[PDB]
Amino acid sequence: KTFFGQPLGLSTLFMTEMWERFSYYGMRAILLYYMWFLISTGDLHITRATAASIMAIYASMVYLSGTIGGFVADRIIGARPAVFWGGVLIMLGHIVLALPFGASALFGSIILIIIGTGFLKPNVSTLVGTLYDEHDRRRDAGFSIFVFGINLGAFIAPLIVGAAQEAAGYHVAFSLAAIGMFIGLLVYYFGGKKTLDPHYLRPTDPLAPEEVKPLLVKVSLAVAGFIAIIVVMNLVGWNSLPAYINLLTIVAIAIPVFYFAWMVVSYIPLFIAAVLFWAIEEQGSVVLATFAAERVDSSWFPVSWFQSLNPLFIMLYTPFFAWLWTAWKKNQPSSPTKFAVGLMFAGLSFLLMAIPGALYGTSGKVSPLWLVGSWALVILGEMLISPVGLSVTTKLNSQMMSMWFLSSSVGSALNAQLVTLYNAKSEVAYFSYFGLGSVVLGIVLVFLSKRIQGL
Ligand SMILES: CCCCCCC/C=C/CCCCCC(=O)OC[C@@H](O)CO
Ligand SMILES: CCCCCCC/C=C\CCCCCC(=O)OC[C@@H](O)CO
Ligand SMILES: CCCCCCC/C=C\CCCCCC(=O)OC[C@@H](O)CO
Ligand SMILES: CCCCCCC/C=C\CCCCCC(=O)OC[C@@H](O)CO
Ligand SMILES: CCCCCCC/C=C\CCCCCC(=O)OC[C@H](O)CO
Ligand SMILES: CCCCCCC/C=C\CCCCCC(=O)OC[C@H](O)CO
Ligand SMILES: CCCCCCC/C=C\CCCCCC(=O)OC[C@H](O)CO
Ligand SMILES: CCCCCCC/C=C\CCCCCC(=O)OC[C@H](O)CO
Ligand SMILES: CCCCCCC/C=C\CCCCCC(=O)OC[C@H](O)CO
Ligand SMILES: CCCCCCC/C=C\CCCCCC(=O)OC[C@H](O)CO
Ligand SMILES: CCCCCCC/C=C\CCCCCC(=O)OC[C@H](O)CO
Ligand SMILES: CCCCCCC/C=C\CCCCCC(=O)OC[C@H](O)CO
Ligand SMILES: CCCCCCC/C=C\CCCCCC(=O)OC[C@H](O)CO
Ligand SMILES: CCCCCCC/C=C\CCCCCC(=O)OC[C@H](O)CO
Ligand SMILES: CCCCCCC/C=C\CCCCCC(=O)OC[C@H](O)CO
Ligand SMILES: CCCCCCC/C=C\CCCCCC(=O)OC[C@H](O)CO
Ligand SMILES: CCCCCCC/C=C\CCCCCC(=O)OC[C@H](O)CO
Ligand SMILES: CCCCCCC/C=C\CCCCCC(=O)OC[C@H](O)CO
Ligand code: NA
Repeated sequence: KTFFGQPLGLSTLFMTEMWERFSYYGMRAILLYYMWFLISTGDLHITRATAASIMAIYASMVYLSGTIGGFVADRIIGARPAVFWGGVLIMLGHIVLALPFGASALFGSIILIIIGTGFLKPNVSTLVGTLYDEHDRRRDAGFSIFVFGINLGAFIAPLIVGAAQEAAGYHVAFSLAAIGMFIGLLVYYFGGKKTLDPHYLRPTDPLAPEEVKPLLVKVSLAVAGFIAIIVVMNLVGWNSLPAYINLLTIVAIAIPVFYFAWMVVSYIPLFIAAVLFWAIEEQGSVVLATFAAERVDSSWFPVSWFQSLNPLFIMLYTPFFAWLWTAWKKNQPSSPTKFAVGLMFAGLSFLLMAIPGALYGTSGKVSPLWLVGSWALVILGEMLISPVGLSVTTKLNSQMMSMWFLSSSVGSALNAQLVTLYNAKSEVAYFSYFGLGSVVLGIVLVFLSKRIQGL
């Protein structure tokens, strides 16, 4: 007996992640509109631009947090408690928004979810690995199934949580996100005790006695430096929310920049390609979400439901490309070539979105099929770059590996700056330029492709 050919324990981790992703993308699909609401009532004193900026830097920090949680599990608390307590923090984050507060609860929610996801996300993925002996051929299949559970959660949550929001309001919808994580904890806790190795209740590489102090010194100096920067910021009068967002942008970009400088050259165009690609892919929940609400005739259905298109297309495309990369025996494109083309599709997905405004004006409303087409194109690009991203990075070590996972944090950090440029007046130029820019850089990478596959 198996779960799709895999060890039964995969079913537990599959459902754990399904419900965690349910809670996350449920929250994400209505959080921008929530902020709009809070602005409209005078409760939240920011612009819509800044609110878009918040969505982006929020994602950036969630990704950054994720590149840290593995270390914390492996060296300090253990992967199994990391997933558990991570999930508890996430749940608390959604409960905070379900409570009868307004703008004042936003920051606490965000911090809880940033920390919680940093604990849970890398570490569930680690427990999936543990189901398999070192040389088990099923490993890639198992991970492919696990990812399907991720995508399934991402897909149903906007539908269910978005509907809930429109029927019963924001607080009830947010409480549904909390309940989703709770279900995931239930299944995780009781299902985990049945199938997971007891070894992973503890760190597998605990800090040695002489490793504790230098770690403490490092963290302490980092916190002190960060705090000192904020202090100087407030002294020189740079203390608005955009300023704080800018500080976080700089931190998220500085981190790979320093890693590069420390250290490879061949990787820079690949990494820049990844960054730009994730930028465009992460704007679906921000700029495309805005377009959905403002420019699409969606009067008969919740506009949050558009956020389901991204994981729908991932799910549709995935078995096809799985087959494709095996069927394509002779002259399959190299990984650098995949990045190039992947970025070109991202670019096409924005170029497409420039058409309706150019043709019809930006004052009216256009068909939902423009967005459907846009997501169709960007996910095509995702199928090209995502499955080879870690591989091409690895084959070109622990720090640079993380830079691949960092690419999406950097992409979102960049978004925190760019999405503030988006509005009805700039819509066509915005989609045109960043669309065109991505295509062109994709063409640059094609030129560089031969040199790179060589190295
Ligand atoms: C096999 C790989 C290709 C699959 C992805 C390609 C899909 C690209 C679609 C772009 C065109 C869709 C936009 C057309 C559109 O907006 O229609 C509006 C019109 O139908 C209603 O007024
Ligand atoms: C309305 C508050 C009363 C609820 C009692 C407190 C429990 C509430 C939330 C716990 C969150 C994690 C639940 C996951 C779980 O299965 O807990 C396992 C627990 O039995 C470990 O011994
Ligand atoms: C050495 C590797 C560092 C990686 C940094 C990641 C980003 C790399 C290049 C920046 C991409 C384009 C930046 C956005 C841009 O062009 O701004 C256009 C301007 O209109 C915005 O005000
Ligand atoms: C397997 C696919 C490989 C072929 C990909 C070739 C790239 C295809 C089309 C590039 C279209 C670029 C046109 C952009 C454009 O018209 O911009 C106009 C806009 O900037 C006006 O301000
Ligand atoms: C503040 C509300 C949340 C309170 C949560 C209930 C706390 C009760 C018991 C703590 C459970 C600790 C479990 C740690 C853990 O690793 O669980 C993993 C499971 O053994 C499966 O791997
Ligand atoms: C290693 C990751 C740890 C970094 C955590 C820092 C991230 C903290 C906040 C993310 C940026 C959110 C700023 C917007 C925000 O908090 O909204 C607050 C309300 O708008 C108050 O007006
Ligand atoms: C070292 C891991 C421990 C993680 C602890 C994270 C703590 C983050 C936030 C704590 C406060 C969150 C709730 C704040 C809140 O409920 O807002 C209501 C008040 O009106 C706030 O102004
Ligand atoms: C251990 C609890 C984990 C389960 C998640 C907790 C969610 C429990 C109950 C949800 C209650 C949410 C109240 C919604 C609410 O406040 O409605 C007020 C609205 O403003 C009125 O339309
Ligand atoms: C925002 C504050 C971040 C929280 C600090 C993170 C941890 C900071 C320093 C590392 C201390 C970790 C505890 C060390 C520990 O318990 O391990 C014991 C050793 O295994 C015994 O040899
Ligand atoms: C945000 C400010 C910087 C944060 C500093 C985090 C400090 C938190 C805990 C430090 C604990 C000091 C290490 C001693 C320790 O915990 O090891 C005990 C071992 O378990 C005994 O073998
Ligand atoms: C390098 C690790 C240092 C720890 C990073 C955690 C940083 C926590 C918050 C960063 C600043 C975000 C503040 C957002 C905010 O609410 O500002 C609003 C102001 O209070 C009013 O304008
Ligand atoms: C030796 C390092 C010292 C500097 C650390 C790097 C971070 C420096 C500045 C953070 C960026 C602050 C941007 C402020 C800003 O955007 O203008 C102010 C607001 O727009 C309006 O209040
Ligand atoms: C299991 C397959 C289910 C696939 C459908 C999932 C629905 C997800 C998002 C719905 C987004 C709304 C699309 C609107 C639409 O396509 O309508 C086309 C008509 O031309 C509208 O005028
Ligand atoms: C078995 C895998 C291969 C199957 C290919 C699946 C492609 C299915 C639908 C793609 C639809 C393409 C949209 C056509 C299109 O964009 O035309 C635009 C028209 O000008 C709109 O008036
Ligand atoms: C294999 C990946 C490539 C798939 C590309 C197929 C799509 C080809 C052309 C789509 C061009 C988009 C413009 C469609 C358009 O404007 O139609 C006009 C509509 O009637 C406007 O209401
Ligand atoms: C293979 C599928 C291709 C789908 C995307 C191809 C679209 C190609 C070019 C679209 C760029 C449209 C730009 C329109 C534009 O910028 O004109 C500005 C007008 O003056 C309106 O402000
Ligand atoms: C198993 C292989 C995966 C095949 C999935 C096919 C999805 C590919 C492209 C979907 C593009 C949807 C846009 C629909 C569209 O533009 O049609 C135009 C309207 O019919 C005009 O009235
Ligand atoms: C040596 C590589 C490091 C270069 C960093 C890569 C990203 C470069 C710039 C980020 C884009 C900054 C544009 C800011 C912008 O357009 O407006 C910002 C908003 O209007 C206010 O926050
Ligand atoms: Na609607």
